[PDB]
Amino acid sequence: TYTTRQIGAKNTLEYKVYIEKDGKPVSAFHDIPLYADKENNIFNMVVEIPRWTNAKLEITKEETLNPIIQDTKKGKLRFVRNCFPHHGYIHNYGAFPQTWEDPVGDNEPIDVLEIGETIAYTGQVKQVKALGIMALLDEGETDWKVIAIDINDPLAPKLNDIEDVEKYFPGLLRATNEWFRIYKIPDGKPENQFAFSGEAKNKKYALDIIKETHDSWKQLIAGKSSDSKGIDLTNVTLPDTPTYSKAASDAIPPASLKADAPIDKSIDKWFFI
Amino acid sequence: TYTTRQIGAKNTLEYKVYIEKDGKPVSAFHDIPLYADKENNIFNMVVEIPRWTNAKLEITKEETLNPIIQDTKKGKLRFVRNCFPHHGYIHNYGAFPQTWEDPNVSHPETKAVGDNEPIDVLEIGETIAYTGQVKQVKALGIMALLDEGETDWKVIAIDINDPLAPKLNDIEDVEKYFPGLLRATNEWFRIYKIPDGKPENQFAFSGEAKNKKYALDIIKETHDSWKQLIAGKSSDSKGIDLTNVTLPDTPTYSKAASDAIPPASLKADAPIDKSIDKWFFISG
Ligand SMILES: [Mg+2]
Ligand SMILES: [Mg+2]
Ligand SMILES: [Mg+2]
Ligand SMILES: [Mg+2]
Ligand SMILES: [Mg+2]
Repeated sequence: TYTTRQIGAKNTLEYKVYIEKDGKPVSAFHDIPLYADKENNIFNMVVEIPRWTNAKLEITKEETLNPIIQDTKKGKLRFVRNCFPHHGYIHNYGAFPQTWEDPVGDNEPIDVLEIGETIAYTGQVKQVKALGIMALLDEGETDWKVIAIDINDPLAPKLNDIEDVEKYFPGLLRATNEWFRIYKIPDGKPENQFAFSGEAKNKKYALDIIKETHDSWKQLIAGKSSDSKGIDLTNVTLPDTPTYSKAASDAIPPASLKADAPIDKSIDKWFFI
Repeated sequence: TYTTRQIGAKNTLEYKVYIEKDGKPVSAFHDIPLYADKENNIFNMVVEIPRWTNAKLEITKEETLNPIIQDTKKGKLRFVRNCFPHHGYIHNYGAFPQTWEDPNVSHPETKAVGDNEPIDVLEIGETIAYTGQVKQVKALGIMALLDEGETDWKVIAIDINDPLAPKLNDIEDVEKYFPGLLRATNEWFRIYKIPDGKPENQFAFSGEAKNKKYALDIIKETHDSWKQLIAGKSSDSKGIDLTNVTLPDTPTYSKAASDAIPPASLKADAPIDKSIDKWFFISG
């Protein structure tokens, strides 16, 4: 059973979320199997950012057991701004564990947009099916975005491939295109671009990419990658890896006893861009 | 100074929010002056629903001193559903006090009776408001919604404390600084009850946002209807509670109605059913 352990108050620099298995912290990058069911291509997704929130929470590749923490820019907490007509992130946003875009690769686990009705929680491990994939170019890096749905979603049986997203969620792909193009403009960064004229490639294509990034991660965790520089490969479930260390689980502090900190009112603002 | 008195937990049937002056409840419908500054057309807006929320909170017409309570549908808490690409309400949503959309006459602009409540207000500024807030706003224009076949004007307004307020003087300025907002507003009020099984709404003037002058004229009309209502001279006041603590010349004035309100009993927000998360895709 997977749960979460929160350190600190939400919306502060001290905030961290670890994934626990049966009460013990494990690596959110390395210890959560990519497949919940390999034969049927059901994946475990680690959720970082709930739909309609702003705080840019991510699995941290540099910290032991890779807890989810809020991204920072020169000491300041990073929040994506509201870009009309969107409110924060427009997907449940996260990543597939045991994947790594070998750097061209963006040096992170492959990103996942989960499109189901229910709002997810930070550190949630949910099971999803892949429907398709888009290739965003962000600052000279290939930044793949897998489109997926929670297998528990009421609509999941009716969704198998990318064309079904058009049928059941008309306009979401357009919005996704737009969002990823403009979402850094309020930060003073340029508009992003997509490969393939912004087309979402189908499930078969998505599976090939996901598989590649899993194989890269297998080389990484085995200690055989060219440059694992700045990535903590500590794990507690893979006994034959060079960086296995069960003691890392017990070194994690206990759950914090703290309410969400307030978010600066500036983050409310709607930008028309 | 206006403050709030909350009874119970948000998102429950017991939840109530009274507006207080000097730590004592007053009627949110009748006792808050329409104008903060009559000469400069600065209005007091009562906020019911914060931007990007769902709970359909409103001034309760039939309850003494008209606290804000969550509306219900056949006994169950009513939440407006998320209609793609929108999340809940896309404005800070509320009303002008001391107004009434008269339900007893056909309004000439829409050829429809009024919806029997205060004139509604869409406040478009950057900061998310809170329920029971009284803020000061300037009117910028107005749209003629027919909501389930009833006259249901929506005033477009901005908080005078918004950084952009000095630059927003008339409806054309909304399109300049908030491009797409008025079109989205038209869409939102057309479609928002489709997930409830209701028909699409419509607008008079093919959804045109009329200007500030037009808005002021309609706000006056609804204020005048309210003056008749509160004097006890409406042909049909619809069981509205007219109790007030500030209008001595009215037959329902009662300073001591305030004392009878229970003390605050604020509890943490109750959880909302996960179904309210759902994003409805209406067309395409
Ligand atoms: Mg990522
Ligand atoms: Mg990426
Ligand atoms: Mg109203
Ligand atoms: Mg209405
Ligand atoms: Mg109304």
